Amino acid sequence: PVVSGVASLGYEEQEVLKMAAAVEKTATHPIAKAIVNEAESLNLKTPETRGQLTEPGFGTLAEIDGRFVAVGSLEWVSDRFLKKNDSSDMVKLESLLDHKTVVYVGREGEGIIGAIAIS
Repeated sequence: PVVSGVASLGYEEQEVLKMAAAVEKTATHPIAKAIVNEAESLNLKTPETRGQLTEPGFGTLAEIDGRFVAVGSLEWVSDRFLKKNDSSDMVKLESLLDHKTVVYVGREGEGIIGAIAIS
């Protein structure tokens, strides 16, 4: 179980991974470990977090530098924040992923900002 790809919209790939690994820091599940290991393997410094919410089978949320960030399934990440992504952004993101699990990444005030493909 390893990261196979990082999809983003306006963000740098590294920024999406850094945020996702910050949220996934202490999750024990092999997928979360892989996101963390990839940020580690690439020598990425993850931002600090105090506090997190984990919803088993859905995802994990934590505040990163003053904004909440959620990592998990598409619907649960999308539902976490009032800001929703344009329909064209969803097509673009899904078109890239369509070309193995996908973990989505979202941020309050922005909606979905990226996704991590796992193999």
